[PDB]
Amino acid sequence: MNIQKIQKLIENGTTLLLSIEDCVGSNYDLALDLHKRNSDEIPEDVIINNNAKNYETMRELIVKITADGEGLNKGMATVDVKKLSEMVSLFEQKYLETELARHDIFGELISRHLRIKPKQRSEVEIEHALREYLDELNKKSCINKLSDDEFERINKEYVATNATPDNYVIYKESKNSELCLIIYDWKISVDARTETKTMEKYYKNIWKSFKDIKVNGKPFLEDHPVFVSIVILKPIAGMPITVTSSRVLEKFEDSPSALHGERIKHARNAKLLNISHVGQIVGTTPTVVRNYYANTQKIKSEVRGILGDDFGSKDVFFSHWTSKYKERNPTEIAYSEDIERIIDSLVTDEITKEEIIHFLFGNFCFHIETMNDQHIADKFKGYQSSCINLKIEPKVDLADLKDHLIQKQQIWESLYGKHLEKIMLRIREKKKKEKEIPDITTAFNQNAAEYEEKYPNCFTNDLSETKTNFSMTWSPSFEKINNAIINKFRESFKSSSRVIYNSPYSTNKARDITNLVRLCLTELSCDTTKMEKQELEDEIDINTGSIKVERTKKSKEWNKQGSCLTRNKNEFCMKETGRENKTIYFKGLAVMNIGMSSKKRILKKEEIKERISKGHMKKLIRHDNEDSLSWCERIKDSLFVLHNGDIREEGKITSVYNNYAKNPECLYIQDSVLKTELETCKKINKLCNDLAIYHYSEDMMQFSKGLMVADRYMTKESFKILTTANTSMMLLAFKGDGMNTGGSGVPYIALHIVDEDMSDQFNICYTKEIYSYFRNGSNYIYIMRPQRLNQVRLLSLFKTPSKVPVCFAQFSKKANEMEKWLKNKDIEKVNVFSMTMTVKQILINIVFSSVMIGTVTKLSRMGIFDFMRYAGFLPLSDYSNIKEYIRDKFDPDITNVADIYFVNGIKKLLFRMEDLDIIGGITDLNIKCPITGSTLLTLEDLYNNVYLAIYMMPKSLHNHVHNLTSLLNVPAEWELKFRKELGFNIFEDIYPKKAMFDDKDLFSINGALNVKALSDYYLGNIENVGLMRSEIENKEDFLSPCYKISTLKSSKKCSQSNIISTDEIIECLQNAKIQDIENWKGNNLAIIKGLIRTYNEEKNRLVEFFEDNCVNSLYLVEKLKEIINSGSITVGKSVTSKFIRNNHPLTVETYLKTKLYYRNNVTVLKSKKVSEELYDLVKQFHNMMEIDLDSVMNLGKGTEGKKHTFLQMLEFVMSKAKNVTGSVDFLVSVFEKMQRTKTDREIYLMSMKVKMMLYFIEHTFKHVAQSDPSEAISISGDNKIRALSTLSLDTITSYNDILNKNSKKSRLAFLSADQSKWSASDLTYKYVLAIILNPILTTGEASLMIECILMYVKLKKVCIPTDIFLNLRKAQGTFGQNETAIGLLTKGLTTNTYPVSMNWLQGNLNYLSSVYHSCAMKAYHKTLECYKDCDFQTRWIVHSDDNATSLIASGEVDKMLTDFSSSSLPEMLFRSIEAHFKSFCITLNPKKSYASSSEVEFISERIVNGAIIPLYCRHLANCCTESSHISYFDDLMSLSIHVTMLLRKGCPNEVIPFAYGAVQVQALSIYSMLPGEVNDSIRIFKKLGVSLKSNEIPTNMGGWLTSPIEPLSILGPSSNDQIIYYNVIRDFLNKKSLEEVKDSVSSSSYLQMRFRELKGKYEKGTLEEKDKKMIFLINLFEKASVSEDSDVLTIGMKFQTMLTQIIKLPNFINENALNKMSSYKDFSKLYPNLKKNIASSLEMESVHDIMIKNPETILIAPLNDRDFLLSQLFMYTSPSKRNQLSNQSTEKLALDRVLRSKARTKMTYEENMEKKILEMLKFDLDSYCSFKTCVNLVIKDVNFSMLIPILDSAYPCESRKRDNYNFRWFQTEKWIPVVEGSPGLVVMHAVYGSNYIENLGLKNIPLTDDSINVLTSTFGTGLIMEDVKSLVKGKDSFETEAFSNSNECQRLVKACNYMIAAQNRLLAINTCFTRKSFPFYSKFNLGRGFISNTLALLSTIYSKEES
RNA sequence: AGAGCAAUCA
RNA sequence: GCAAUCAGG
RNA sequence: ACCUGAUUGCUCU
Repeated sequence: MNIQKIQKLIENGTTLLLSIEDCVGSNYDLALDLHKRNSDEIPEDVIINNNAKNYETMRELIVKITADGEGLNKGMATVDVKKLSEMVSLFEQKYLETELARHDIFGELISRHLRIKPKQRSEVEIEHALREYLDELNKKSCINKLSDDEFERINKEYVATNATPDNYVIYKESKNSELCLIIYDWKISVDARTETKTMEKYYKNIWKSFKDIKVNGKPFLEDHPVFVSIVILKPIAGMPITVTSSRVLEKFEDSPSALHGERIKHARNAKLLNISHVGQIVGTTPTVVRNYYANTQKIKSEVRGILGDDFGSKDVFFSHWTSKYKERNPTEIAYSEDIERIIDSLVTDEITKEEIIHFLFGNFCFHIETMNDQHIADKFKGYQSSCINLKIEPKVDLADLKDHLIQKQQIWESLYGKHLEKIMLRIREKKKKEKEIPDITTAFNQNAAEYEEKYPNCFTNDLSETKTNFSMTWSPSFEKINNAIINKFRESFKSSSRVIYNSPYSTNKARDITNLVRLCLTELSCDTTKMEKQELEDEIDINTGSIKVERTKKSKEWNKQGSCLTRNKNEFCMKETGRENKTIYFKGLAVMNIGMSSKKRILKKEEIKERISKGHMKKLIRHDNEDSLSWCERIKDSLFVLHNGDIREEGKITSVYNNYAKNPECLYIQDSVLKTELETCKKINKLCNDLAIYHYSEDMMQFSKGLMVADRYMTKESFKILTTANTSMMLLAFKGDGMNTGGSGVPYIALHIVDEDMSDQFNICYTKEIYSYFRNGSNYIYIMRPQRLNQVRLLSLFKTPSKVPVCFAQFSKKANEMEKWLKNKDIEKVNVFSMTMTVKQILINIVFSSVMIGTVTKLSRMGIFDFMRYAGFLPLSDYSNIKEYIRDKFDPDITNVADIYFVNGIKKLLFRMEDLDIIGGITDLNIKCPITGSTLLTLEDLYNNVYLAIYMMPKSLHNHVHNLTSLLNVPAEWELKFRKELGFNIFEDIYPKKAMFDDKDLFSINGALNVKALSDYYLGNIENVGLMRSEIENKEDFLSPCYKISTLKSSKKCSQSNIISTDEIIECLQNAKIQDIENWKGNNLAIIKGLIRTYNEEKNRLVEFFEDNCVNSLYLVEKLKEIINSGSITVGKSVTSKFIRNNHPLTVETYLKTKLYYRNNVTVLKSKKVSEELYDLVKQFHNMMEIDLDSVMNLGKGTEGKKHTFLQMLEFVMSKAKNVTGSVDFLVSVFEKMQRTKTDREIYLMSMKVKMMLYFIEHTFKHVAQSDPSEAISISGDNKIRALSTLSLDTITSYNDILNKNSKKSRLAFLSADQSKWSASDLTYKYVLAIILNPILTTGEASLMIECILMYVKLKKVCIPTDIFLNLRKAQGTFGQNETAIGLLTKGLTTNTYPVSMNWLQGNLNYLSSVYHSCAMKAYHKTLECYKDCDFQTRWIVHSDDNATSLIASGEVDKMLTDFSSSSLPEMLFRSIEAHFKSFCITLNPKKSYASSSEVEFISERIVNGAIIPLYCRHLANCCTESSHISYFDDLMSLSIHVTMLLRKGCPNEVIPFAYGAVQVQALSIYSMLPGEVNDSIRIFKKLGVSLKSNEIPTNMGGWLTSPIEPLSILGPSSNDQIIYYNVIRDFLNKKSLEEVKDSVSSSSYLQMRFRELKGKYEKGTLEEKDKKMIFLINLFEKASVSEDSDVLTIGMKFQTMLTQIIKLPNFINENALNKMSSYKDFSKLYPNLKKNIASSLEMESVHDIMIKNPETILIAPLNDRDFLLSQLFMYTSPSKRNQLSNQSTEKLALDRVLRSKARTKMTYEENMEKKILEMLKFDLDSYCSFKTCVNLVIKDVNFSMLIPILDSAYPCESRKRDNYNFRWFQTEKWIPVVEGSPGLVVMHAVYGSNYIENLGLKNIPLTDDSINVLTSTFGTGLIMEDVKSLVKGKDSFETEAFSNSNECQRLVKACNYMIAAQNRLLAINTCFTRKSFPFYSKFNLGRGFISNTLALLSTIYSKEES
């Protein structure tokens, strides 16, 4: 309903009553006129009487509404609005009855004068028309007479359609003529769009009904005529009437029936009507009928004006509009005139300007059959005014437009031959320009020569000049058995100077380092005799997260033991040592380069410029260095000898990996079916144990963890001594750089006690990094180089125990000879001394690969492994990159050796492939790249190894300044290339259309081809335009409030522009008081320092700044002089990005504003939050410029309160953006994406206005993508990718096998394509050209769409970030005085922003670009099918930047390859796609795109002949590298999702226990320390004596991943909790299986009996240990709600789990980001500074009173604006609500968490866990409701209760189940019993991507909701008084939550929801009126406790079948 | 010495 | 790595 | 002003 409509019907009552009285008079005059000539009864009499009674009905209705609405306009509250709405409804259905009656009156009037008069009928339908025509054909004798046998199968094959005609007639010309029928319709309208719509609807459903129906092998319509005749009279002037009649025969667009002239000409020569106007009609008075018809339209204007169009002929779907810019049109009413130059660019000689305009602005008549009404009127008015604005005479009517455009598509169709000869010409031109490289070695040499030209003298033969070999990390094996290692090293270093300084391969720094270590070991370090113990570190809880060891001087006592001053039992400083010792120590620090002498820094910075600039300091090696190859082979052999020297047998990593792989049969339920493969996994585990893979990576973790924690509050004159769990490893971790800045890091010295047995091999191993070594006793002491790691690199070293052992497992499975030797030999006989040379060499290479992949830390490995990502394109047909990719995109950045092994392995594979289900390796005999590994079993193994070594790498290893400068060099170069190519100037604006976008090469489209292709694509894709618009505005939340959209609500970054105003700078300088130099703090001091620094740098800029922004500039200049001459200020020199780091942001903003004034305005973007900025925009819309507490609460009560729409917010954005503000809205910030690559990609922060506009841009094409079957960006998760590529390859292979039966010739090809620069090289004005062709839109939001893209492209400029901008300005000021493309787009780096023009911002346009890529391939299809010689069929799969295009050819194949200048069909496919895309401004990359005959690579996971190469290695890498870092249970949950996906995508026999181990090590090592140390959970449970055994501890309680692999494959990552809960229910309720358990539970008063038995056992004291498990886990389930941190109101949360997170550590929340957040500013403003960090008690009391008064803002997602913006204010109330904001992300949070785990978080982690478990061991009363809902949740799971019996009773093998054994057991017994117990399939082998079958979130989401309601009620009542157990009769909500928390509130409301099923419709009024607490916190959740669902598991496609 | 190759962190 | 003070050059 | 030594504080403005 609409109150605006209810008011608009009131004031029109006078004219409505006059029109109704005139209607009554005209109807009575018509009745008298008919009755005086026909005294008998007529068919018009009944409808005339119905018209009369409905007319007096609406007369009484409008009288009553006019009487009632007198008080509504004065605002009286006693107006019956619902009664007025009901009367409006009665008015409207009475008017609908009169409209139908008037149509029937027209039909009965015209039906007398027909040449074929139809019989009078009331209800008519095409169905009965067709049945009666068929039986009349069967009965009557005619030429086209049907037979009796032919009668039945027409109706059998017939498909019914739903439409409502007006009449139908069957007519005979003569006795021996043909029987035919004519469909009659009677519609009345002024413009012929009704005629066109009705006639095309009738044509289309008759054609769809009779398309497949054939008579005697002929079409049905050829012999049997069906006629459609539609008659319209125009109700203006002299009442002209016309008939449009046509015969349906074929498709309408290919029929002669398309033209209106042929309709009226076919109406002629048969004389259907004898009538030109109704005054000719016999028996009717002309003036009476004309007055009555105009009289009806003079209420048809009014009723349709007020009530809109609620006609509903076929439910119409009520296409709404977008009103404010609705009246405007894309040309001459937008901000700039651009469509005219678009048209002038589009016009050619063959196709003219007026034709281009007509087609472009009127291609809606082609989709005219299924639009709603008045959309036609809006779009045609827009077309008419667009033609008027473009100075072309518009076509007057839709009929003439249709005849025009039919002739125009006839001339349009002869363009694809021109495009075909164009692409043939371009193919033959590109054939003669490419250069054939002779050999792969010469391609490598050419790439090396080009790299040497780019970087001079980089390659060197001096192998000693390279970087470090075995990373910055060494863990040698050791032989002896915390401080003991340290005194061992002290007794080692007390010996004399027999040290031997080492040459790098074949030295004052070495002497200096050896002296420093011998000083720090002899005269500095002492032992652990002191008993003060370690100091525990707390937080500060002001900025919660900053852990402090406190400045209270009890921590900084520094101690003593003689002369050492140790803290924390390992750190010691120097303060009272000798002066010679201090000089030696400082020379050690100078060689270490910790602490820069500024003299040396300035001297080096001047010297490098003087040395280099008169003629990049990279030192390189070549790819063909056989000396390096021999050195690396020695490196390998020495590493294998070194790794076997460990004798340790117990450890920490050894414990978890031995638990998960020593006996992995406990991960199954059928252990006895596979024996040798479990033995193979045990053999791999034993090889890792004996080779100390687990032990070595344990020292890797201890290394990294102690090295991170080794940066603390110490100064430069101290050092920590670090020890791992090794018996002889030690680091000297000195004073660092960061821990919070991401700088260089912590320098250290490594020392080792490798003995004489491994001394020489160790010297071959670490020769590049050994500085000195000397002999002590029977041992050798080795000292390594000074070494640094960044914090991300230390995290990379911390992920080593998840990285290295799974590398060994997967690589040793994929090594053929190693795997078959492991099957040959036995587990008790596998040893290091028992291989042959080949298998031993395989083991050396595989340990090298495991170590060298788990310890990547340099970008060279990124480079070679990206090269190997695109080095697998060789073995399939036309690759075109076996030489070209190596020549162009291979990066030779080999900065050391140990990557020359990878280069040699790939070069050996390259040379073997050059020497010449798909199995590669038995006949190719190729070589694996990382693990050499000959006799390759399957190409799947090679891609799994290579892609795992790619994806298992860390993310952000890039240096920030270099990465950002390269990532800003990319778009500046790619825009300057266009600007210098098409000849525009830097200073001048875009000049958008220069008409050089007409089929040229670099930046151009074809134009006319594009518009024809887009019209064809919309014709072939957009069906049911009205329904598509309806689901667009429904599903994409367009009419929903803007915060309801996840893309606009989710906490991302937007980077709005935010600078301080120059006026504020002026008065901040003016009110400065020089007498208050010591009183300035914060903002004024910041502005003063910025002005001082800018005066120190550039005086004239401030001179002109104050001249142009102030009148008395001399006062400001002399004030600047007085404030520099004061001497109380702290000036600064050039301190680069640290000047950004250690200062207020206000200083650098005023410094940049006063530095960058060149007659312009400069702005700096600050990265704000998306939700906070949307809150700001809601404030700006609703006119709260400043927040008022009463103004928000005074308006917005309930769902009837004030709201907004996304469209209204969008037009408010354009209203605020069209003003002249310098256009700071379209400013994009470039940031570094963490792309796991050497060549980095980038992420973008576009402003919130741009995000809203671009969300509209993108998501109005989301449903266009959804209706496209050949497109894969509208994907249902990641499953639709593989599924729809599977449909492509399966359908194409079936098509080829069909075409190979009885044909002359047929051929097949495929292309996997990656476009070169999908964003930078693409034209964007094709989007402007293509939005106008949308039939979904109308002019009024389409003009908004064009103006969006136009402003977004013309006024777009990217902005340099401030730190790298000032680095570039530093380079300008002191080194360069010249610059690259950034310094040419910018006027010599005097602006912080540079313009990019049509590089559309990558990743933000994902649906539009993919939709238009699919349109381009449809253009390719209709271009290539214009080949008259041959016939081609294609099926394409499209992603943003990615493509998979297939092709099938038949005909004169060899001749067509001769015309296409290709050796084969894949070659012609590659070249034709390249030329065709190059005509679409789509640059196909010739390197990373290969055309095959059997392989498809769409985005990944190549499928061959319909068999997907599984590629589980991406999940295997995601299981070890990426974790969430939020909690331990959260990390285990997130990694178990990837474990389940890994199992579902297929994994071999030996790698999944290692994957279980890897996710366990990642979660435990990060959060809750893995056993053998403190903060363990198994140790804490054993200490507290809980009855649970070690392998069923719940994961939220700190337990391990204990789920079996079958439920972890079928159920999901909650299967561990469900399995342990099912086990304890089966244990307590003493039964045997799940069916018996649920049968015992299904009878009531049984759980009551067991709970009373448990109560009696607890009373007596006879608590047996089975029941102790029961009390503990139901207390865990029942008190998992509150726990710690339940203040989060997370609805729609992840992890599909049962329990909660229990304990979550507080994230670091600085005050700087809080005070930067504007919503926190508004919070601190509306509630003052007493709540910013006794009156604060009353402040929070008021905030909780208005919590409890409106808890809808905090319970569920916001409804109105009184539920959202004040929710954003309330989001900072109390701690653990502020702990959900962090700009920390993944990389720097793990160091915070490992620092938090062993700290006081005041208690600590183990104290909190101990007190929590001690509280859960109690029997808090009335837990029966919790026990009942827990047992109900376990029992009700249908998928679990179907999986468990068929897993317990699964037959093992045979009978077409498990006839194979090669890794198909986790195919068959994982899914085939489950996927035949759940809806059936015919599959045996496949790959699996499942649904959301286990949607177990129906309990944990109300667990979170009941937690937040319980805890906000707890804050409220604990604030309102202390000692709350039962209240003192407060208000009703307080009494109800008292009832709630007197018992277990969560479990009582779960029981309450278990009986009741009320479920009110959530109107925010009635739900509050029924009852407050229990239904408002149960049924507001949009659901209740209900059942789960099971599906068919979605088996995508069949893998290769073995039987 | 180390991280990187935009002349940058120490 | 920074911040300021106190000295020396 | 610019560099070394002695003090305490920041260890994510």
